[PDB]
Formats: sequence, C-alpha cells, structure tokens
Amino acid sequence: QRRMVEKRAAEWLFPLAFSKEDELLRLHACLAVAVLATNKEVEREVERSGTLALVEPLVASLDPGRFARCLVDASDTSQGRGPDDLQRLVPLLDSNRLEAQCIGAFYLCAEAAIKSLQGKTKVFSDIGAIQSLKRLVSYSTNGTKSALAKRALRLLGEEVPRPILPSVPSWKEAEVQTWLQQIGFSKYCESFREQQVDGDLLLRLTEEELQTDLGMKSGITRKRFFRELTELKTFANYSTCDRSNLADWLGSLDPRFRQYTYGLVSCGLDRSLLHRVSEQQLLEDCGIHLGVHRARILTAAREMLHSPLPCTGGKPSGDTPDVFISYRRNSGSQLASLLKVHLQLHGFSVFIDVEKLEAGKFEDKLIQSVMGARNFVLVLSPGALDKCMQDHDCKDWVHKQIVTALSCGKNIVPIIDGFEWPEPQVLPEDMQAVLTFNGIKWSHEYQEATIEKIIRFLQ
Amino acid sequence: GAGTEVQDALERALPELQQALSALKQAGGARAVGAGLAEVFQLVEEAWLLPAVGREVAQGLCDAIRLDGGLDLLLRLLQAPELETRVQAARLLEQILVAENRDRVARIGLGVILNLAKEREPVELARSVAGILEHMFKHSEETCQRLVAAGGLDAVLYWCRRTDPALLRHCALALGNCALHGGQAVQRRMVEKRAAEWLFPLAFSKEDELLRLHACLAVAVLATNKEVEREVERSGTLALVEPLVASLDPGRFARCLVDASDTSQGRGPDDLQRLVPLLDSNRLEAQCIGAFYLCAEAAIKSLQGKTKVFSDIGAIQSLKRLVSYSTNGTKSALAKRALRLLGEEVPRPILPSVPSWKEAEVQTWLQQIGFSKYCESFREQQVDGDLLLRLTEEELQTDLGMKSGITRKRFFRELTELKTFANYSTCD
Amino acid sequence: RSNLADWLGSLDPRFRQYTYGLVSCGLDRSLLHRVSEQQLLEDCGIHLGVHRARILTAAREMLHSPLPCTGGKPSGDTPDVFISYRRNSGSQLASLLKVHLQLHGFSVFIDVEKLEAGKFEDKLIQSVMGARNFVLVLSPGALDKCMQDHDCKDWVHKQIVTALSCGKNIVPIIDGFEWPEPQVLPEDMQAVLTFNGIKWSHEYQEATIEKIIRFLQ
Ligand SMILES: NC(=O)c1ccc[n+]([C@@H]2O[C@H](COP(=O)([O-])OP(=O)(O)OC[C@H]3O[C@H](n4cnc5c(N)ncnc54)[C@H](O)[C@@H]3O)[C@@H](O)[C@H]2O)c1
Ligand SMILES: NC(=O)c1ccc[n+]([C@@H]2O[C@H](COP(=O)([O-])OP(=O)(O)OC[C@H]3O[C@H](n4cnc5c(N)ncnc54)[C@H](O)[C@@H]3O)[C@@H](O)[C@H]2O)c1
Repeated sequence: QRRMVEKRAAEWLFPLAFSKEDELLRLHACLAVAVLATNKEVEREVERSGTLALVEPLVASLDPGRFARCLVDASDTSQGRGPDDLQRLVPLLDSNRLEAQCIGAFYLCAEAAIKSLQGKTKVFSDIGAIQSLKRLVSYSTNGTKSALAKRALRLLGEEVPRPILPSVPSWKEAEVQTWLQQIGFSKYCESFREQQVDGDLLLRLTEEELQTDLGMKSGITRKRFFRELTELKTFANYSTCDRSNLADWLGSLDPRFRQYTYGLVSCGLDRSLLHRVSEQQLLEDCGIHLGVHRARILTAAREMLHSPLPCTGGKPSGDTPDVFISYRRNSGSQLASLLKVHLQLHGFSVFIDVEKLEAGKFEDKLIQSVMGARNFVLVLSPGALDKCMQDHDCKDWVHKQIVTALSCGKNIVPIIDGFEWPEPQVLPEDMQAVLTFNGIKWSHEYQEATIEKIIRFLQ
Repeated sequence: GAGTEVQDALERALPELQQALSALKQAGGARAVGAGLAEVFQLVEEAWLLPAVGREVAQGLCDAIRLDGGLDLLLRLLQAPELETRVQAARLLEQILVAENRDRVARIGLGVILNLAKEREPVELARSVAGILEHMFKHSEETCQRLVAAGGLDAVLYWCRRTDPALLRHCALALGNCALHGGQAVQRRMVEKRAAEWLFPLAFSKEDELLRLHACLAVAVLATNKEVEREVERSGTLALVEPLVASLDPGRFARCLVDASDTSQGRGPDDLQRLVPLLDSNRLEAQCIGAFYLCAEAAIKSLQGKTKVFSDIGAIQSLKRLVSYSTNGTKSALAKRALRLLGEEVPRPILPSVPSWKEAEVQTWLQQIGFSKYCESFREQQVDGDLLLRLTEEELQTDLGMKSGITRKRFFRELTELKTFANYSTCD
Repeated sequence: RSNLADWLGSLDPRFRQYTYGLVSCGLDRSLLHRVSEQQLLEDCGIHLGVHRARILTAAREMLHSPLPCTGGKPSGDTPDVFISYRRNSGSQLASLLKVHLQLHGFSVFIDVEKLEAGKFEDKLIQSVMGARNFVLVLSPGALDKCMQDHDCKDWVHKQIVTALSCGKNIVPIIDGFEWPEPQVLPEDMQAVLTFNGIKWSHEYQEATIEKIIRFLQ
C-alpha cells in the first residue's frame, strides 16, 4: 500500500472514477481509493489526489440491487464474493472514512441481496458484518451511509436500529435502555433499570459502579462496555453543559479527547480555567485515566495561557438607550419591531415599549426612558395622532412621550408609513411642534436602503 | 371498521390522483399543468382536512404520489419558468412532505428547493417555499446543515421582515424546527446569522397569538444552548417569552390543535421528547415555554387516553421538580395544571429554609424527589435538616442502607439541588 | 499513522510488539520525545524496564537529530488551471489532463460535478476567475451547443466568456475538433478561436504534456 501510493496510484485512479462510460469502472476504482484511505499512514496523500472526492457522490448515484444484478444476473461473479472476500469489506465499515464506510456498505448491500436470494446469510453473522452495519446506523450522520446500511440490515432480516439521539446529557432512563440494546449489552438492561441510570449517570460511570452496582463481573466485559461508551461520548452533543466549547478544543488536540468533555465540564472547568488545572485534578476529578492523555491536555492548556490567553471581556453597560421607538400600540407595533431590529443590527441601543399593558405605572419609567435616549423615532402609522387629537388632558402615552421628547430637545425622526398629516390646531400646542420635523417614508421593499437613510439622521 | 373507513376514502382518492397524474403528463403552457396541480392539491387538501380519520387517508395518498411519478414530477415543475406552475407546484409540495416524502426530497432534489428559495418576491410562492423549508428542517442534522450552508435559513430570515400572516407563521415554525433538529453546529450558526434578533418582530406580534408562541419556542430552545445563551439574551427576545406564556391559556392552544385538523393530536412521542429538556434548563424563559407546551399536550393526550407517553419521556418527574423548587408563578401554574391533567399527585412546594427542617420536612422532600423507599430508614434515624445537609457517603451507605453507589450518586445530586435552593439566613 | 511500528522495530525487532499499546494512547513519532517511563509502564504496557529505558532513550534522540518539525501543505485555494470540457465527450481527456498536470505540480480545477445544474453558473464561474490558466478540451461537438447560444446558458460558453473577460491564459487541446465559423458562435466567445490549439497524442501523452506545460503561467 505505501508503494502504490508513492507510485501515485490514487492520482491515476482519478481517470477511472471520473469515468462517464462505465458505472462498474467507477465502482471498482472507488473500492481501490476507499481501501487505500483506510490506511492511516497513506490517508493524507490519498486525500490530496482528489479521488476520494468522487466516492460518496457515486455510491449515492447507484443502486445496490442493480450491481447485484450485474453480478447474480451475470455469469461472472454469480454469487458475488465468498466468505473471505467479504471479510475484507467489513474493515471498511469500521474505518473513520465516510468515503470508505459508504463504498463498504454499498458492497455489503449488494452481497446481502445475492446471499438472501440463495439463502446463505449466515456468512454475515460470522464475518461480523451485522453488528458493524448496526453501528453505521446508530451513530450515522450521513444519509447515503445509513440508507445502505439500513437496506442491508433489512435484506439480512435484522432489527434495523433507530438512530441514537445525540444529546446524551439529557437522556432519561428509557434512552439508556435503548442504547444498551443497540450496542449489544441487552443483558445489562435490567440492572441499568433497577438503578435508574439516565444519561448524566452514564457519562459518569466508573469501573467500580460498573462492577459492583451494575454487576458487570468480567473485566473484559467492562473493557468492551467502556469502549462502546467512549464512542457515544464522542458523538454526544454537549450544548446544554459546555459553555466554552471545550469539546472542540479537546477535539482539536486529538479527536479521541473529545470524550473527556463531560468529565471536564462537570467540574466546571472551561477554556478560561484550564490553564490552572493540575494533573492530579485531571485524574481524580475529571476522570482522565491515561497519563499520556492527561499530560497532553495539560500541556496544551498552559499554551492557552501563553498565546490564546482568555482575557477579561466587556459587554455594553450603557443603560442609556440611543433610540426610543414611539408607536401606536396596535397599528405601529409591526413597523416599530422592524425598526428595532434593523437599528439594533447597526449597533443602536433601542428602547421599544415592550409592555403590552399601557397601564400600571401611568407615564412613569417609559417617560424617563425618553429623557434617557438621544434619539426619538416615531412610527407615523395610520391613526397615530388621532387619540392625541385634543388630548389636553395629556393622557395618551404617545402624546406624553412626544411632549417629553420636545421638552428635552431630543432628536425626533418620524417614519411616515400610511400617515395622513393632521392640522396642528387639532393637536395640543405642547405637541403641535412634532409636525415641524421632516418625516422619512418607509419602503416595505427597500428596508435596508430606508434604514441607511434613517441612520444618517441619528445622533 | 376503522381500516375500512380509511380504505373506502382512498378507494376514491387514489383513482382521482391517477387522473390528475394524467393532467400532469399533459404539458400545457400553464393550463393542463396549473389545473392538474390544483386538482390533486384539492384532492389531498380534502384528505388533510378530513374531520374523521384523515391523517391516515392523507398518509396513504402522499405515499402513492411518491410511488407514482414521486415528488420528481413536482421537483421538475419547481424549475418551470412559468410562475403559475412553479407557484401551484410549491403549494402542492408543502402539503405532501410527510416523513418518507421528506427523505426523498432530501436526496433527489434539495438543490431545487434551495434555488426556489433565492426567489423571494411572489408571496404566493414565498408562502409555500418557506413552508417546504419548515418541514425540511425537521429532517436530520445533515439536511439542516445543508439548508443552512446554502441560503435556506437566509431565506427564512429575510421573510421575517415581511408581513404576510402565513408566510411569517411558516418562518417562525421553521426557525423552531431548525433549532430543535439542527444540532450544536447549526444552532451556533443561526445565532451568528442573528436569528434571535429576527425573531423579535414575530414574538412582538400583535396580530397572531400562535405566531408569538411559535417564535418563542424558537428563542427558548436557542437559549437552552449554554454557548449561545448570552447572545440570545442580548437580542431582547427572551424578554418577551415569560409575559406571553402568562397571557395565554394551555387548553386554548390545545383547542387550536385538537379542535383544528392540523396538529390534531398535537405532537407525537418524539416531538414531545424535545420539550422535556426545556423543563430541565436553567432558563426560566425555557421552563415556562416548555411547561406551556407540555400542558397543552397533556390536555390532548388525556382526552384521547394516551398519557403513558408522559411517563416514558420522563416528563412527569420533570414537572414535579418545577413545582417543588419553583420561584415563579407562571412556571408553577402550568406545571401544576399539567400534573393534574395527567392525574399525578401535585407536589407541595418545599419550604426553603432547610437548616430548620424537622424530621417531617425531610420525609416530605424524600417523597418528592422519589426516594420514597428510603423514608423508613430516614425516620428510624431521625434525619432532620441539619443532619441532611451534612450526610456523607458512609452515613448514606451504612446507616441509611443505600447500598448502591449509583443510588448514592443519584441522591447526592438531588441533594445538591436542594442545597442550592436553600435559605441559609439562620446560619450564614 | 506514523509508522511507529517501524521505528520500534529499528531499535530492536522484538520491540515491534509494543506498537499497538503505544498507538492506542495516541502516541506517535512526533510525541514520543516527551513520554515518561511511568507512562510507558502504566499506559502503553511495556513491562520490562530494560525495554522501557531503550525506547525512551531513543525517543529523546528524535528530539535531537531526527526532530519531527512542523509541516505545511498547499493552502493555495487558488487553482492554477481550469479544465473546461464537454461534460459527456471531453470527460476522459479532461481527467487525463488533470492527472498529468497535477503530477507536474499544478493545482487543477476540473468540473467534478456531474450535475451541470443546481446553482447555475455560480461557484464554477468564480473558479475560472480564480485560476490563472484555462485549459479547454476541444473534443468533437465542444462548441456545438455554444453555437448561437446568445442566451449564455451553456456552461462551457459561460466559462469561456468569463475566461476571456478576465484576460485569462487560454490553451485549447485539439482532440477531434472541427473548427467552426466564428459567426456561428456568440461574439463574446468568438475570440476563443484566436488562441493556438495543441494537438493531443493519445500515445505520446508525456511529450504532449511537456508542450502544454511550456504554455502555462
Ligand atoms: N463467466 C466468466 O467469464 C467468468 C466467471 C468467473 C470467473 N472467470 C475467470 O475465472 C478465473 C478464476 O478466478 P476465480 O474468480 O475463480 O478466482 P477466486 O476464486 O479467487 O475469486 C473469488 C470468487 O469467490 C466468489 N465465490 C462465491 N462462492 C464461491 C465458491 N463456492 N467457491 C469459490 N468462490 C466463490 C466468486 O465466485 C469469486 O469469483 C478468473 O481468472 C476469471 O478470468 C470468468
Ligand atoms: N389539515 C392540514 O392542512 C394538515 C394536517 C397535518 C399536516 N399537514 C401537512 O402534512 C404534511 C406532512 O407533515 P407531517 O405533519 O405529517 O410531519 P411529521 O409526521 O414529521 O409531523 C409530526 C406529527 O406528529 C404528530 N403525531 C401525533 N400522533 C401521530 C401519529 N400517530 N403518527 C404521526 N404523527 C403523529 C402530529 O400529527 C404532527 O403533525 C406537512 O407538510 C403539512 O403541510 C397539513
């Protein structure tokens, strides 16, 4: 394999995988690249050829049964493969290359058709195929891969597993019984039920708990369990617990470190605290057993401190709003909300009248907010100044807000959107002055352009 | 019988479908196409709005569409430069995207959809494009990541500045599904694309009460993600969640569900297990919107008789822990209503001053956190609350008889919750 | 991934048996210089102290002389060459060009996509604008669907036009191609014919390729 790669074999499989003439020539030239890519040492040169690119698209294109009909309906490769050529496709299903797991599941599907027609599906059990297809289904994140692996598991009459919900921290006791049944510990279901292991209790299981409490006597069985578990821990969504994406820092050291996320975030370490953790703590608290791993996590931690030092941050504490959106509670609601977003996106602290009440503390905090905000945006919607008309009792909130704004000499910008201009005299004198200000017309279509115009006006 | 009812309806529906398929073989300029599209559209609409057993009829109907020209027919028609035909096909697709038909579209032609999405102008179209998107984001993380990477989220985030009732109802139900189904990676992106800020105009709606309810599940689900929590907060959309949940009535949005044809039985056992991790967040906003939804569902599911869901999901134990340690009226109101509708024993709130508890307050809290098996031993040994805040593993193991080290880990977790709620005014 | 098995065997043939134990802790050749004896013992499972001490000693000599330093791969997203071809006909010759040129160290952009649809004239067009050279497989019927395509719908058409517009180095590869009349092509792409074509020898592939390389920038 090293030599084939050094002789540029991947690069020369390109003209055969990119064939437009034969569909078998591409299928055959794709088992070739997919097998080479399974070799970790030549993986990165096989990738650089850009031949692996073509694998997944193609497996998608084709149909299993049809290349099983180019086999069983043909004289050549009648029974397809035999029990020793089949046990060379099973280590494809178990690579970390999607390209290889797809081409692998395509071939195993085709064979599962043939071998079911005949009646020899016992192969697939001894090869160890069935348990490997039901683990491309459980943890798959690709449609092609799972399509084929489900077709296969059906053709060989097995129970097609359901995909595992990824957010393990959140699992209850029933999601744990399910995952135990899909990784073939269905014998320890009763004891995981008696003790009510849910998913925070599972991501935290120790050898002693496994041994004593769950009754996994064998130390080989425990080693087999903790291997399944380390797969799940690596697939898991930790969005609920991780706040610093420690899971992606741990995975950037080394993909098999991502399994230590929960243990580290359940001690409330984060990226900003890792630089001060000690080896004994990585061992005793966070549960990282391999010293070799402990020492890498640790070393990299002290390099954050050096170059990517997580320094103190700061968020806008300016309680003072920049803009105050005044609007007819019923009519202008829409336009006001839109203004809020646009302006907020352009970095303007916006005060809208979130309150639906328009009551309680009558003209209280809202009025202080006006006095607080440099700019005063006025959604002139249809009927905006209708209840302001001859409201010399200064009861209308819009009224009060306008008056307050005028009184402070605030920058007022009205947003003409349906508004029929009324006669000054129909409004109380204290608010007639609102009409002197130039209104901006809102374009329901050219929202962005309109907004730029509005921003020109603000202070 | 039930089966027969379904069959007999289909015995007319299936033939009728085959006829519209003929009009969909006849390539009119906009004629035989437009008509034919509209024909089958109406034929499936009837089956969806069937007030009897109609879900099953329309399931059968949509299946047959897939097994007879598929969605491929419509997906080609979705490219047809005739606006009318594009529009009529959009309408049809939106209403037939069931599970199996969504798997197909995901494979065969998601790239068609993401090209239709670039067109944002005809509102009759946009309505349905946005509608397709809604059901497509409900597919798988892969499909989500694909609809986000190509501008499919960017379309539902532009149609939030629009005004059409149904368009917006589609746009919010969509960011809903996308946060709920997209995974860690998609959630970060939605937040980075300012999705929280664009749910503001939908949660602050004065026109529709469902549009706000739907735009609030969207923010409340995003805020549950600890990594994007602080940016979701900065939008000021979470502000609106709690006020609104208060406003509304559970039963009434269960009557906008069970008294309606759409979402008849509300949610199924897998859409329900996505509301339970809301009850368990640390966000009040999320625990409220979560308990609102679970209340509405507890009404529906009690009417029917399927309340066994709530036990396996793990809802019941989570509502009786929003009741025990709650410090908010809204939250507890809903969580008590629910626990009643599902005929459980509504717990009493725990008195917070634990140091001062006697032996009876400890027996009560043991019964509410489901250690009611260790009540006798906590009584024999007269654990009161200074003795409880001080329990050690050895005391738990030897003296109380909590043999299992997993049971002790489960106990000390409940205990660490109580210790965090406790009033310590007497000692501190 | 690092052939630790052949480093361990070069110390001493009976060390090769420790490969799996060392690579299941995700040591590799580039990390061995920092491992400790207790870790060789507890993690990697090497029992004989005498062995531990040799593996260890040799490890710290990598650090010295065969120090595994930081590497670097081509991050030049910019392609050097863009292979434009008739999706059905030129496929073969295009693929061949891709390999030959890639072997001679030219970032090659072929139209891997089988679709010729989806995002119509989108990323592919940016790729043209990105790549210094524009190689054109003139296969039989290459410019036939480009003929009077004033609607600029043909991708080949668009690609050529984009290439001309940017003033890209265009090199056509004559392989079956009957030269058409300029007037039969849209004016925006008639200029393609002004460029000297290179004849492809299905036999003398290497020689042909050297000729092609002379032309590239
Ligand atoms: N129809 C044809 O033209 C045809 C048919 C088969 C092979 N051949 C020729 O036959 C020659 C012999 O090579 P081969 O294919 O026998 O080598 P091989 O036995 O090493 O090839 C592996 C074979 O295992 C499979 N297999 C399934 N059940 C089997 C069984 N019971 N016993 C043995 N194999 C079984 C297939 O038959 C497959 O060909 C090849 O050189 C080839 O050119 C041609
Ligand atoms: N009356 C109507 O107009 C109407 C009714 C329902 C859906 N639809 C259309 O139907 C299409 C199909 O989408 P969908 O809603 O079937 O997708 P889906 O099955 O992924 O949606 C989840 C569904 O689970 C719930 N559920 C409760 N019990 C269920 C059961 N026994 N089986 C399945 N689901 C159960 C609800 O029915 C809810 O709709 C949608 O595109 C939509 O436009 C319209």
